[PDB]
Amino acid sequence: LLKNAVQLICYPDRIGNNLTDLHTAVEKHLSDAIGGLHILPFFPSNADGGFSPLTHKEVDPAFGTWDDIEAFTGKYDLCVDLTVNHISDESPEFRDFIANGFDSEYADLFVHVDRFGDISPDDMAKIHIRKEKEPFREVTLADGTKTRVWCTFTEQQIDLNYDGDLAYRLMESYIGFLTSKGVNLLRLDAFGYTTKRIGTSCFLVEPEVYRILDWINEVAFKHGAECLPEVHDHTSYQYAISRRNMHPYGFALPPLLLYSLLDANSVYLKNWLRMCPRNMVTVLDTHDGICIPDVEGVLPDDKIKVLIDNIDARSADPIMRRSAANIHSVGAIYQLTCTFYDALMQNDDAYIAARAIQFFTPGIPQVYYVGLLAGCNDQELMEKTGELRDINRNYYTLNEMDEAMEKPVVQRLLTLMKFRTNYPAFDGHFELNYSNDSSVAMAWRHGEHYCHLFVDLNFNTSKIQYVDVKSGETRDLEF
Amino acid sequence: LLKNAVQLICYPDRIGNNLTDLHTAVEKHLSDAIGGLHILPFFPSNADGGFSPLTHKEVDPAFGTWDDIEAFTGKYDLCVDLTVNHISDESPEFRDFIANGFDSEYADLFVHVDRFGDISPDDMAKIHIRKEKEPFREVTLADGTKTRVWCTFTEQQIDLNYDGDLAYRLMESYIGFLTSKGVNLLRLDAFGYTTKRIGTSCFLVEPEVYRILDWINEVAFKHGAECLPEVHDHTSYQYAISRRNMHPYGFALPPLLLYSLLDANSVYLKNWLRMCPRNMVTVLDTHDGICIPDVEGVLPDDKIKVLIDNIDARSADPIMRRSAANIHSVGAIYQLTCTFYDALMQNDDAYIAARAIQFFTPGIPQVYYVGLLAGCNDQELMEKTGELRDINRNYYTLNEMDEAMEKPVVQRLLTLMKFRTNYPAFDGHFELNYSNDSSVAMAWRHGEHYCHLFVDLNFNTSKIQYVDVKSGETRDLEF
Amino acid sequence: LLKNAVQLICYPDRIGNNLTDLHTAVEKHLSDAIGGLHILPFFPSNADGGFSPLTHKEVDPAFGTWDDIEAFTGKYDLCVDLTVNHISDESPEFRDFIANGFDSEYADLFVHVDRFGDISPDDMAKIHIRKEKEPFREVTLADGTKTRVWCTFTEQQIDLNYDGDLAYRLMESYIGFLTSKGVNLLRLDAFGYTTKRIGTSCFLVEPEVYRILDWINEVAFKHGAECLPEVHDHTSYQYAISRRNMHPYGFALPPLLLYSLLDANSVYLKNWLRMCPRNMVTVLDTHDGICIPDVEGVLPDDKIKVLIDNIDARSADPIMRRSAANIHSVGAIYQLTCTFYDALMQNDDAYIAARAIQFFTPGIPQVYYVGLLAGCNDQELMEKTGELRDINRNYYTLNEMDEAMEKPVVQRLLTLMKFRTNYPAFDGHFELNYSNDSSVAMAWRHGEHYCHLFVDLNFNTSKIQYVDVKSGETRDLEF
Ligand SMILES: OC[C@H]1O[C@H](O)[C@H](O)[C@@H](O)[C@@H]1O
Ligand SMILES: OC[C@H]1O[C@H](O)[C@H](O)[C@@H](O)[C@@H]1O
Ligand SMILES: OC[C@H]1O[C@H](O)[C@H](O)[C@@H](O)[C@@H]1O
Repeated sequence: LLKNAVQLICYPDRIGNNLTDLHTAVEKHLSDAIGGLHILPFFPSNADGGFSPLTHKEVDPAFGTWDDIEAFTGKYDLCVDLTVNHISDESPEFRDFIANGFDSEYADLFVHVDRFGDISPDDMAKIHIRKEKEPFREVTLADGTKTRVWCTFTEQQIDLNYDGDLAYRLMESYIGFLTSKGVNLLRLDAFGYTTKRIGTSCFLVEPEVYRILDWINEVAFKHGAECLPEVHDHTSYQYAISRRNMHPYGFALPPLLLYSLLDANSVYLKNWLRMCPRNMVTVLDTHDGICIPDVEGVLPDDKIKVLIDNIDARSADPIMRRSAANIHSVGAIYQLTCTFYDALMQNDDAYIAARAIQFFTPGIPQVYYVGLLAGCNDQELMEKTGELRDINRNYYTLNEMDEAMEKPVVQRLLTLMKFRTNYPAFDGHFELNYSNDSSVAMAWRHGEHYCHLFVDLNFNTSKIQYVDVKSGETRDLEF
Repeated sequence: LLKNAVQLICYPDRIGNNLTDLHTAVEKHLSDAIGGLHILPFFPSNADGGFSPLTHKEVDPAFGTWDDIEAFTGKYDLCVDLTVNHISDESPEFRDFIANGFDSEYADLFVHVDRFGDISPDDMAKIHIRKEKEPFREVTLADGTKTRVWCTFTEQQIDLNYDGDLAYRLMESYIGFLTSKGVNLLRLDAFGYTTKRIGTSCFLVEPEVYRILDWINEVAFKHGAECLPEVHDHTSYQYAISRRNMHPYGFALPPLLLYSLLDANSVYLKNWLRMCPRNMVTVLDTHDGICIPDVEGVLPDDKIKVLIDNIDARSADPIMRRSAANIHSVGAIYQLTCTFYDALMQNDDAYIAARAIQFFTPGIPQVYYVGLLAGCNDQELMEKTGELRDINRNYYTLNEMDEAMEKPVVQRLLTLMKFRTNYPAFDGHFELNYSNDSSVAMAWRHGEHYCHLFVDLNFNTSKIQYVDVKSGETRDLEF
Repeated sequence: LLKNAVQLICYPDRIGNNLTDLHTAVEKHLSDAIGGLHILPFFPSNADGGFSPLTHKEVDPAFGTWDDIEAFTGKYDLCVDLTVNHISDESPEFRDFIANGFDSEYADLFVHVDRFGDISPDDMAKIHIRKEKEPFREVTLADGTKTRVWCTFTEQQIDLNYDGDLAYRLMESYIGFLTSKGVNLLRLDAFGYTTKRIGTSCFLVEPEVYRILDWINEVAFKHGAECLPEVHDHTSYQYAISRRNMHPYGFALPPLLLYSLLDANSVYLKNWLRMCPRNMVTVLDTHDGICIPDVEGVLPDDKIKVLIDNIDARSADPIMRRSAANIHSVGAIYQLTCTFYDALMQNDDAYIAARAIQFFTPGIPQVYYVGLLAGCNDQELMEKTGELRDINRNYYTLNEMDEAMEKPVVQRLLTLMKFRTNYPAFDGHFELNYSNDSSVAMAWRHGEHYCHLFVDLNFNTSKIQYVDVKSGETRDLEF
């Protein structure tokens, strides 16, 4: 069972140089403000910012050791990535397949493209892939033979075969290892791609996807962990996840709030809050950029268009959906690339009000480390590395974090975070209040404990009242 | 706990002449096809087709007696209306208020408009009322005094005061009486208007509305009934109801299905099924006509406009929202007035596929008696009475129902109903299957029982495969 | 080679009672105004107004004999339908299949659906058929066996198998017989359906459709006939036909002209005229109603919507494309149902200007008999028969035709027809003239012969000047 407290999303090495510096900054600044951490992939990896792991059972020496990861458990919940879709081509299992071909004992762990026969143009066209190449990578075996394996992402990421047994055995092995290190929340990355079936989109193929998901959830349960399955697609999948006793993502909230604040409109936000899925992990910013498919239906299309044009006229290029020529179309944008503080135009009041609304939304709130420090678009890093998403992946030295922690806007955010992590009304029931169409009123009640948020979207004001239980007096949070 | 079986929606006197003839038709035709019945208001009433009851403790003698109603219980579940918002001005309670004024012991039962003081123009414009008159009725007391009471609907309907204690006692008295006659599901009419507060819309004012609803729900539970609170507004209210251990309505489905079949599009339909409110009572047609606010957000606005223009170009006038000049707007239409069979253009395959999708949707399916008999738009009835909704409130003699029962499409619908009412797979868990964007695939599993629906929206084909328990083998259902 | 003169489109029995009365009216009124005739199907038929022929080798006695048909040849070109897609289920060939099953010597003549195996939902959905049923009919053999044959249209129309040899042998027999009765122009009905291949749309499947089409063209030529292949789809198919020495239809013209006259716009008309296909047969009205797919690209979508809404707002219901819910969409309308005189609002000047533009368009112009007589929408017939297309299939007695011929608008149309049929400039080359955006100027030159049409679309004026070569002087045509 997880703590109902704010979580930090952070890299192993973007705050100081490593996991030790990370722990130093966390105890120095956040020890009363968070109850958990999502540490992004810290295993050996050769692509995609950690998500091409050679194994889930080892720490990259550049980051530290397993003792450095266990330095967090015992005081904080620990959320760690489980890359269910693929592993690195430098993993022992895949190098063995390169070395021994189909005589390898790990041969059935990978998807062999030629075992599907001819795939028709129609069936190629259905496949849900955001890259403009076929998801097939041709490799050279040790004996000079060439064979093709399924490859959704970059070529160093070779997809796992959930028609075989080896994939499930591999994942069960990772989970047992991760939970024995104190991981109690498993983020299931890109789970929607685990179902390959020609004739389908090969993405979230149901009911097959929920059987994979129930199996992982059951394995996690017997090992003391819960699951955070990650999908960027229609909101409905978030309810499917929730209804199967797993934690979905509140991916709808960031673009919904951005629109709500920017246009002084509370209509869609309140409708979403009244129906939002149970047991969410909520985010405003992530390590990825603001995802558009997650808010379809939650926000009318014309209002998503407003948000898209508003952001893209002011920040870096979005990430496009595949073969989508219409840059003003909802259906064409996958993610806007913009820090959340810059999406709100560095407006301190708007940003704190966004965080308050996040924190009064049902579910466990995650704060991304860049948003924690009110970071701006990192143009210089993006130009240094060539990775668009680095515009939202700032590095900070420990001194730079000390300095950022002194900003008025960050001190207001710390006060909120402490309140959300500690005040007991959040452990009770959510109760939305009536407001006009340009403001939001949100409350939590648990016995005598009670707190109330009012946000005016016109003027970006945030007011929290709460009951100090020893007396009956209502107090103001001062944030 | 209700039977997980098909229910019939019917008037007390539109199948034959009374409740005795209703029971005759039900035992002759439907005793293997339904497990429950929603008999529309049959009390003494002076407005709006039963929904202005003088009391809930009497049967209008024109319909029969309480024994005619208890003849249905014991074999059938019984869903009955509770008009929580208002009672008749000819009720014993309101006639005492006319006779004795504010010395009446029932003074707190009604809302006294002048006790609000002056209502600003702004605050009048907020009020959620679909009629273009102020919701205030001036009545003359016996002593010649004039005083005004709140009046949402027709003038013979006087709203109840949930700021007083009398309103809760009145409802609790009705519930006790209704449950002692075998009512085990209470449809809570127009409950959203029970919260009056100036400065608000006076409709679904939260959290007050859910306190009213939790209270009635508990009274019903300890008297052996569950609740079906009815709201025609945004889908989110259906989920709010659902998480409070009450049955919401599937009002989203009818216009969603109509669009899905007419435009051969399953995208929005499948997204809705994946996220559906829990424990809902599903409908296609009702006694009121296809309501549009209920599918907002569920379907994009341009597709709702498509549905609106398609039906309005060939059917009777819609019911508008209050001061809405744009007849081509979602925001301007309240209900389409059209029988469901005419909405699907009297296409037997399409109508049967729609019913099959309804029956495989999670929740209790209700079949409206006009839709049961595949009835068409009743132009003559609407012309005789002047009531638009009578275009969907056909009368049948007992002879005419016998005749309609023999239609091939009605016999096909009977087979569906028998299957949905009896086959045990629906008592297990729902399982959506992958399909393309012009067809739907839906399944139910409960142990060894299993049934699978495939509907192709292009050609309106319906196919159900299921496991024959007697043999074990998979069979095709002949409907 | 055909005469470059006006042709009449007519039924066998809609002018008087039969083919004898047809010849009477033609020799009485039209002997200097037309040089050819398209007589719509006059064979034994049991569906679709003649288009389900039991055989092409005999005349239905209700219409007359072959001598009544040969009474027209020798003075007029003779255009007759060849229903290449299907023959009647009461044909000797299909009745032999019912009696003898797959032992029938004609078994290979029809398409047997079960020889395709399972057809996926995707491959069913690709199929181009304008009806909301699967195009499969289950028939009972004489021995009680049930088997299914392909069926695009009504069930009495059984499609022919162009994967077999019998279909070509049958068609070659039909062409040989028709040409021996004097048919020198063969209308090839619905040829686009002759290619059935699962995985494709089963409509205009290239390159095979042109191979079927080259073959018919070659058989027709060696029997003394040319071909008029009939397809309603994108105009590009009209050019594909034209490049294969066949006559395409000018289906683009009717909706293009209507828009041009109704909105006083010549832009799209002139662009089409400058690039229009080469050997076409031009029409304004046909026996079917104004077909929309033929004008896509030729007219912008927004201007097609204008035409659709303008006509549908004041005449009978359109014929829809399959499962198309948006009644204001181009993609949803197949044909408007309105006589061409009513589509122009019975405006005599506008109508005569339309015919002059038709006649000055390159190609052989056909005049439909209802348009000949300036006929209005025949609602009484449509209500009597229940067929929508009958609003455009008026019956006239010989006397009613005598009266219609005396109407001033028809007398002007006669002068045009005589002029277009006889003046030699039409045997030369077309030359478009510069005009503003609300008028059209068209000329024909052949040596010393020259004629020029000016139409003002604002005021519906039409002027023709022509050279009397015997005298040299320019004269005005008084029509
Ligand atoms: O390749 C896997 C992808 O999905 C993961 O869940 C991460 O969120 C993303 O950063 C990564 O690119
Ligand atoms: O006036 C009350 C209204 O709400 C009721 O619940 C019924 O659905 C409707 O027929 C009635 O008119
Ligand atoms: O079924 C054949 C169809 O195409 C034919 O060519 C005719 O033009 C049309 O009237 C008929 O309905």
